This record gives sequence, structure tokens and C-alpha cells, in this order.
Amino acid sequence: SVQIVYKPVDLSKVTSKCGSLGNIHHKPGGGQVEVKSEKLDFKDRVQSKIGSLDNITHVPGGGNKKIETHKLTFR
Amino acid sequence: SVQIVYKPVDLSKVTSKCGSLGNIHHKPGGGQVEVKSEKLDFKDRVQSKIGSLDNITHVPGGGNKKIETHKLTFR
Amino acid sequence: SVQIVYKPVDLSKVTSKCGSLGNIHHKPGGGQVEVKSEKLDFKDRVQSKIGSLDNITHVPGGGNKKIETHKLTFR
Amino acid sequence: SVQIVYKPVDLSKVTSKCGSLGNIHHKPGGGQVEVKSEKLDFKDRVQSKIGSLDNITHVPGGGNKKIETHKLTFR
Amino acid sequence: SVQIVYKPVDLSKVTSKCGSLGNIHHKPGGGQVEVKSEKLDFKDRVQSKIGSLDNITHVPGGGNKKIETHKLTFR
Amino acid sequence: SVQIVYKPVDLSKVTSKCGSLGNIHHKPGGGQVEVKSEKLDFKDRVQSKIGSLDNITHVPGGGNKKIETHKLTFR
Repeated sequence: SVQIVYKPVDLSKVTSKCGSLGNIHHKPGGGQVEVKSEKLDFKDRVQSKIGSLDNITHVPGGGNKKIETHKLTFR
Repeated sequence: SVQIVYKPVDLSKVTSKCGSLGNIHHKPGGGQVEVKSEKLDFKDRVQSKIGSLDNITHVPGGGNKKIETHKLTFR
Repeated sequence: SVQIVYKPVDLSKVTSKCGSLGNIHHKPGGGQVEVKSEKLDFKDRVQSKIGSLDNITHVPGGGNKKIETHKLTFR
Repeated sequence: SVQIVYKPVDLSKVTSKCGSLGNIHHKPGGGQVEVKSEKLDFKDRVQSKIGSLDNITHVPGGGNKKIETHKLTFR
Repeated sequence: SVQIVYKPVDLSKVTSKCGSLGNIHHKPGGGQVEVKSEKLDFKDRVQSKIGSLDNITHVPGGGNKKIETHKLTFR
Repeated sequence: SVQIVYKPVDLSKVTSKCGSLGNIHHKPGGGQVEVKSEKLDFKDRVQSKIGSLDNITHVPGGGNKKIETHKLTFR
């Protein structure tokens, strides 16, 4: 005679913390920005950004994958 | 005689915390921005941005996946 | 006669912590920025950024993978 | 002339979470209880209890008081 | 002329968490209890209990008092 | 002229966490108990308990007080 007791217990935790988290009393200060542009000639496509402060979180990465598998073969 | 007691317990926890979280006292300062553009010539497509402050939390990455698979067999 | 008891207990705590976490009392200061441009001549595709301060957290790296596999057999 | 703008904002949050809350997986097991009493004598008040399991969650204490006083005086 | 602006803002928490909260996978196991009582004599008040498991979460504390006062006097 | 601005901001977080919080895998065991009371004799008040396991979480003390007081005066 045979018994199989198959009782995996999984309490595991898979946590991603990403970006600007738990930060306190930040005062990021952009200075003055002055742009003079005169008589400039562009023969082709232009991409431009101007500004005193960029404050940015970009988070492509959080990305948890859990793969879990439980085979029991009695043949 | 045969007994199989297939009783996994899953209490596991997959969690993603992405971007800006729990940030307690921020005062981002946009500076003054001045742009003077004169007699500029563009032959082709222009893309532009102007501003004192950008305050951006872009998150492509929340990203959780969980694959789980139970497979008893008795043949 | 045969008994198999298969009681794995998983309490694992796979954690990622990326970017600006738990920072206190920053005052990042951008200086004044002055750009003079006159009579420039661009023959091909242009990309430009001007600004006093960049305060950026870019995080592609959260990235948790857990692969877990149980495989009992009785042939 | 005199102007008084008395506009206090209350958004504050008193809260009590007393007792047995959010407890996920529990299986309290009472055991076998056997009592044999013979030839006993009790000349005064008896109070008694017998049982395998008590799961009591008595909460006398969880109350709030939130006294608030406002007074504007112009004598 | 006189201006008084009186705009206190309260967003504060006053939280009590008391007793038995957020617990996981508990299995308290009372054992066998056997009582033999023979020929016992009690001349005064008896208060008695028998049992394998007391899973009791008594909370007679955990209350809150918030007292708040706002006096503006213009005498 | 006289201008008084009175803007106290409260973001505070008075918090109590008392008793058995966030425990993850307890299996408290009670042993077998066997009591052989024979021929005993009690002339005065008896208070008694028998049992394998107490899992008691008494919280008589976890309370909060926040006392808060604003006074503005113009004599």
C-alpha cells in the first residue's frame, strides 16, 4: 500500500521597488535659462528641448516574472 | 491500495512598486525661461518643447507575470 | 508499504530596490544658463537640449525572475 | 477697516482597528478533553467551563473621542 | 486697516491598530487534556476552567482621544 | 496697516501598533496534560485553570492622545 502527501507551502514574496521612492525635503531648483537664436539655417529635421528643470522618473524596469510548476507522476 | 493527498498552499505575493511613491515634501522650482528666436529657417520637420519645469513619472514597467501549473497523473 | 511526505516550505523574499530610494534633504541647484547662437548652418538632422538642471531617475533594472519547479515521481 | 477670514480646514482622520483583522490562513485545533468527576462536594457557588477550543475576540477598548472647539471673539 | 487670515489645515492621522492583525498560516494545536477529580471537598466559591486551546484576542485598550481648539480674539 | 496670516499645516501621523501583528508561520504546540486530583480539601475560594495551550494576545494599553491648540490674539 502507498501514501503520497503533497503539501508544498509557498509564503514567498517577490517585490520590485523602482524609481523615486521615500524621498524627503527635496527642493530641486532650476536656474534661469536664456536662449538667443538668430539667423540659424536648418537643412534637415530638428528636435529641440529648452527648460530650467527636468524632474523625471522613467521606469521601464519593475518587471516581476514568477514561474511555478508542480508535477506529480504516479505511473 | 493508494492515497494521494495533493494539497499545495500558495500564499505568495508578487508586487511591483514603480514610479514616484511616498515622497514626503518636494518643492521643485522651475526657473525663468526666455527664448528669442529670429530669422530662423527650417527646410524640414521641427519638433519642440519649452517650459520652466517638467515633473514626469513615466512607468512602462509595472510588468507582473505569474505562470502557475499543477499536473497530477495516474496512468 | 510506502509513505512519501512532500512538505517544502518556501519563505524566500526576492527583492529589488532601484533608483533614488530614501534620500533626505537634497537641494540640487542648476546655475543660470545663457546660450548665444548666431548664423549657424546645419546641413543634416539636429537634436538639442538646453536646461539648468536635470534631476532624472531612469530605471530599466527592477527585473525580478523567480523560476520554481517541483517534480515528484513514483514509477 | 477690518477683515477676518476664519476658514480652518479639517481633513484629519481618527481611526481604531481593535480586535482580529486581516488574519489570512488560520486552523486553531482543539484537542480531546476528558473530564471524570467522582464523589465531589461543593458547599458554595460553583462557576465552571469545559471545552476543546475558545476563539474569543473580546474588544471593550476600541472607542474614539474627537472634541473640537472653535471661537471667534470681537469685543 | 487690519487683515487676519486664519486657515489652519489638519490632514493628520490618529490611528490605533490593536490586538491580532495581518497574521498568516497559523495552526495553534491544543493537546489531549485528561482530568481525574475524585473525593475533592470545596467549602467556598469555586471558579473553574478546563480546555485544550485558548485562542483569545482581548483588547480593552487601543482607544483614541483627539482634542482640538481654535481661539481667535480681536479685543 | 497690519496683516496676519495664520496657516499651520498638520500632516502628522500619530500611530499605535500593539499586540500580535504580521506574524507569518506560527504552529504553537500544546502538550498532553493529565491531572490526578484525589482526596483534596479546600476551605476557601478556589480559582483554577487547566489546559494545553494559551495563545492569548491581551492589549490593555495601545491607546493614543493628540491634544492640539491654536490661539491668535489682537489686543
